[PDB]
Formats: sequence, structure tokens, C-alpha cells
Amino acid sequence: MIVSFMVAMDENRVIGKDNNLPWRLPSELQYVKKTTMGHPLIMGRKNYEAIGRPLPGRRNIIVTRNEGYHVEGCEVAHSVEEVFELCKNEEEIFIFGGAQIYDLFLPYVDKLYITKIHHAFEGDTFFPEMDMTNWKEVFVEKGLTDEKNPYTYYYHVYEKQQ
Ligand SMILES: NC(=O)c1ccc[n+]([C@@H]2O[C@H](COP(=O)([O-])OP(=O)(O)OC[C@H]3O[C@@H](n4cnc5c(N)ncnc54)[C@H](OP(=O)(O)O)[C@@H]3O)[C@@H](O)[C@H]2O)c1
Ligand SMILES: CCc1nc(N)nc(N)c1C#CCc1cc(OC)ccc1OC
Repeated sequence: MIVSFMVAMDENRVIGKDNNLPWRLPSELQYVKKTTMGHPLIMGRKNYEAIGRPLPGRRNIIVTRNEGYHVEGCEVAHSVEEVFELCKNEEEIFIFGGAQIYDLFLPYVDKLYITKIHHAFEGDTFFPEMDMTNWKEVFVEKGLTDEKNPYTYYYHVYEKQQ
């Protein structure tokens, strides 16, 4: 049906600014999570491991390959092979995976979002604007600084054909 993917974009990195990804409008995260609470969320064990997170969306699913392994506090998922079909399991599904994951999830994603932040230093995953022609933007929204977020950022809407 509809596959949504959420990914950030560090001005000096790409996603891993410092073992984890930045954050903005901590309030919006609650409103959306409360209204979406129940939607499937796919994330990488590496990112979920460093960050941890309790149970945002009451459906935190981490993709990891290791038979006989189980992570308490989160659901275990298989490679994109499983997620591929799991998609048809729910109308609108959210995917996060990570850097490498997003790459292979390119043909599996229908609509993607990118958030460019003007703040990043020494991280784990760096990848500046090298090639994004594969995608086609349709809308772009700007953000604004704040007390909890003294950093300026911008929201972008990426859409695919398939
Ligand atoms: N900007 C953002 O909003 C955002 C989003 C996500 C992550 N991040 C950050 O990205 C940092 C590192 O990300 P990363 O890209 O290096 O790793 P990652 O995307 O977070 O996760 C790597 C996963 O890819 C899986 N994988 C790779 N090749 C595979 C294959 N052929 N078959 C099955 N599974 C495969 C591995 O599974 P196994 O190792 O279990 O076999 C591994 O768990 C994290 O610290 C996280 O904080 C940021
Ligand atoms: C703004 C944070 C956010 N908003 C929405 N709508 N969806 C998300 N998946 C996220 C996120 C994130 C990463 C993250 C989560 C976390 O527990 C909720 C703690 C730290 C995090 O890294 C900043």
C-alpha cells in the first residue's frame, strides 16, 4: 500500500551525528506518536541499541539477523525479506532502518522524508549531498529555532514513482 520512511540529514554528517541522530520539536514527536500510536516502526538494532528508546508508538520493531536471539523491550524482525511482505500486512507502515538499510529500502519505499539540520560534529555516519537525483521532491517546509532546539532545520518531502 503506502510505505513511509523517515530519515534525517546532518550538515556535517548524514544521520549518525554522535552514536545517534538529532531531534527536533520534542512536542510534535508526542502528538504524532499519540495519534499514530499503534503503527509499525522498523529500526536498525545498531541505532536502537545506542539510543535504546522505551516503546515509542507502542510498536518498536528492530531488524536483526540472528536466529535464537531476542531483544526484550522490542520486537525482532528479519532482513528486508521479511519486512518486504510485512509491508502488505499494514496499509501505512513507517520505516527507519538506517543508512545502509534506507539504501536497500529505496525500491521498497513509496514516500520518503528528509530533514536537513544545520548542526553536526563528529558522528558515526557521514554522507553529504552527493547524489539525490534518484528522488523527486514535491514539497518543502522550514522549521525554527527554540529553547529545547537552539538549532535551525528544514523539512523536505521526498517522493518516488514505484
Ligand atoms: N538520521 C536518523 O533519523 C537515523 C536513523 C536510523 C539510524 N541512525 C543512526 O545510524 C547509526 C548507524 O547506522 P548504520 O547504517 O551504520 O547501521 P543501521 O542501519 O543502524 O543498522 C545496520 C543493520 O543492517 C543489517 N544488515 C545489513 N546488511 C544486511 C543484509 N545483507 N541482510 C540482512 N541484514 C543486513 C544488519 O543486521 P545484523 O547486523 O543484525 O545482521 C545491521 O543490524 C546508528 O547509530 C543510528 O543512531 C540515524
Ligand atoms: C522528533 C523525533 C521523532 N519524531 C517522529 N515523529 N518519529 C520518530 N521516529 C522520531 C525519532 C527518533 C529517534 C529517537 C527516538 C527516541 O525515542 C523516542 C529517543 C532518541 C532518539 O534519537 C533522537
